[PDB]
Amino acid sequence: MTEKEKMLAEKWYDANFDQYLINERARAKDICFELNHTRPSATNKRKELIDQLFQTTTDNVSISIPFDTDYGWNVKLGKNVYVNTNCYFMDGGQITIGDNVFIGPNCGFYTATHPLNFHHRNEGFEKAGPIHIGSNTWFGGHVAVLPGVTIGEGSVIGAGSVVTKDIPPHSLAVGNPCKVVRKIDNDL
Amino acid sequence: MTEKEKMLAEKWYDANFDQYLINERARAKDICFELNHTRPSATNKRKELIDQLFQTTTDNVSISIPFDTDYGWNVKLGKNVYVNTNCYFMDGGQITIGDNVFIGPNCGFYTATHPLNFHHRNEGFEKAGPIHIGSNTWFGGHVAVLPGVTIGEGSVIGAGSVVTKDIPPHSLAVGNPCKVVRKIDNDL
Amino acid sequence: MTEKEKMLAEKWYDANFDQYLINERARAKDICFELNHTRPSATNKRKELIDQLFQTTTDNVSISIPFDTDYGWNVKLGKNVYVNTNCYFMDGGQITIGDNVFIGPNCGFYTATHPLNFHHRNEGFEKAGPIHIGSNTWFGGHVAVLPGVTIGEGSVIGAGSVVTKDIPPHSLAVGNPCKVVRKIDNDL
Ligand SMILES: CC(C)(COP(=O)(O)OP(=O)(O)OC[C@H]1O[C@@H](n2cnc3c(N)ncnc32)[C@H](O)[C@@H]1OP(=O)(O)O)[C@@H](O)C(=O)NCCC(=O)NCCS
Ligand SMILES: CC(C)(COP(=O)(O)OP(=O)(O)OC[C@H]1O[C@@H](n2cnc3c(N)ncnc32)[C@H](O)[C@@H]1OP(=O)(O)O)[C@@H](O)C(=O)NCCC(=O)NCCS
Ligand SMILES: CC(C)(COP(=O)(O)OP(=O)(O)OC[C@H]1O[C@@H](n2cnc3c(N)ncnc32)[C@H](O)[C@@H]1OP(=O)(O)O)[C@@H](O)C(=O)NCCC(=O)NCCS
Repeated sequence: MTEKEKMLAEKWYDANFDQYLINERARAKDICFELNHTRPSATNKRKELIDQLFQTTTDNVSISIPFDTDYGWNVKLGKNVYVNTNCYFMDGGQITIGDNVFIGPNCGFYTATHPLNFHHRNEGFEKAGPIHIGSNTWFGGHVAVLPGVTIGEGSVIGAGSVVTKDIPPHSLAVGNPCKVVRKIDNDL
Repeated sequence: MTEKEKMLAEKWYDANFDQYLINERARAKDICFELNHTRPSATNKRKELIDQLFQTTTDNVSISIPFDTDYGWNVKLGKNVYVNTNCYFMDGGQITIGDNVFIGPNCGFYTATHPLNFHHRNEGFEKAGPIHIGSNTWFGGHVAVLPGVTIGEGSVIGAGSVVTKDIPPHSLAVGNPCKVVRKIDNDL
Repeated sequence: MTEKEKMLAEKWYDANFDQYLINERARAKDICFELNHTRPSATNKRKELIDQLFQTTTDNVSISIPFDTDYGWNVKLGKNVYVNTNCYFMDGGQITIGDNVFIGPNCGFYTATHPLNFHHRNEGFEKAGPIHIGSNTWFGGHVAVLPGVTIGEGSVIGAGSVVTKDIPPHSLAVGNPCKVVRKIDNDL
């Protein structure tokens, strides 16, 4: 397998020294830079950049600057997704975001693990753990979501949370580590 | 009431689809953008932008870039307020900052709540909870202050704190959630 | 002593009103601004700026934008140091970083303490507590490292950690406050 295929199959891959992945990260980063230096009221320019970054035709995806991602094409987005300032979608592992998602400022969605053993880590290896973000969710600011985590549909993550484990749907969860506090009444 | 008046009166308001608030947020964001792209040594330009953003004549308010706010005019500032890099004053609810305030880097002052019910939330409703920051205070970096929180005068908030409840004056408080650790001797 | 010499000797110094330190912070902040506004693929320009900022000839030090530091020359770097987006090396106290160091996004390395007494603090005084970062270390994103803290070689700091005390070598440590969870097998 290529190191890309490895990455996408949840296997250890050489994130650092693989030329194809290096170049793909460089593509995303230069688009992020342009976007981060595009005036917020330049609506069409920003939409075009966002669509180029994510390699998709977004439907009411609003990204406040600055924004960062590793690949861009490995973030799959629903409609009506509001991302406030200073978020980072580190998407070596796929980041799936549903519809009607409110993301607070300074949130990081982190799919990259490195080996704990420094000898393996220094050789460039990573393993990507996909993140799935349910539809109809809200994240407060300053949240980190760690590799492999799924947040169920209808759930609310409190500001400052570090989400180390999956959160069931219809749940209010807060803290470091993030723990479910109570169920949310999502009735019509 | 207009949605603005609702916002300012602590009532549920349509933050997302109200044109007047949309345009007011767009005003602030374009000023922030200009300020964030103004060389740090361009003293006068930065002061003029800051005064335009906050709609006031500031006295020794120093804002390190980047900075963000939603309205700008809903942040009321004392003199001698030092705001380090990457702070966000999300001021739908008023944010009152006293004199001689030191704000560390990456601090978020968050006044916005959304409904927990995703049906109400997806309709664009928010409720703003004012933040009051006492005079003679110090915030470490990476702090988040949540809606409705008052930090008393003379108090110190430790780096990484998530401040969910009011902090009494003359207090050292740290943690997630932030809790008072001890009293501070602020004697002359 | 000059206030610089005081700063570097772990004594209370006037950080705010000393002209020489003010001008040194202005040098670093204008280099950061240029760097933060240099296209990520402008490899040689970014290296020249990084070497100017740190006043050294770096060996495979890669800094993702944006980046911030107070002095630049008070950060001493090994080789193979990877710094992801939105870090702040607040280096009034020396920040020593070893070889083969992976630093996650939105990490703050904070050497500045202010007096707790608001009277002394408002007079501009600080005391700098050096940070030492071991070789062969990995920091997840959203980590704050507080003044005086040493992280031993071969150690891993989990995302969201607030590191208030020294962490021994060969350790996995996480949390707010950060606590050692287990030893890491770093064997060849
Ligand atoms: C969780 C949240 C939604 C508030 O929920 P809440 O249940 O009304 O808050 P409560 O008063 O019930 O707090 C319940 C307990 O949980 C704690 N708590 C609430 N939010 C917390 C958080 N984010 N982190 C840690 N603890 C938290 C409170 O300290 C409280 O402690 P107690 O056991 O002494 O009562 C809060 O994070 C919030 O407002 N988040 C969004 C803020 C924000 O980021 N806005 C910007 C994005 S729009
Ligand atoms: C709170 C602070 C001032 C340290 O204060 P301190 O007087 O050293 O407090 P202590 O170390 O006596 O605190 C006692 C306990 O609180 C804990 N603690 C201290 N700061 C903490 C924080 N920020 N978060 C969580 N726990 C903290 C310590 O781990 C200590 O644990 P113990 O039970 O093992 O003793 C620290 O947050 C700080 O320096 N903040 C500013 C650093 C910074 O952000 N600088 C950049 C902006 S200038
Ligand atoms: C700790 C970390 C490094 C991985 O370690 P890990 O082996 O999953 O941790 P463990 O499972 O041994 O730890 C056991 C406990 O620690 C908790 N934990 C793990 N990471 C944590 C974190 N960052 N903060 C708080 N708690 C954490 C778990 O909830 C678990 O609880 P339990 O034992 O009660 O179930 C995690 O932060 C991580 O994935 N870090 C990198 C993520 C990142 O930032 N990537 C971007 C930069 S590449």
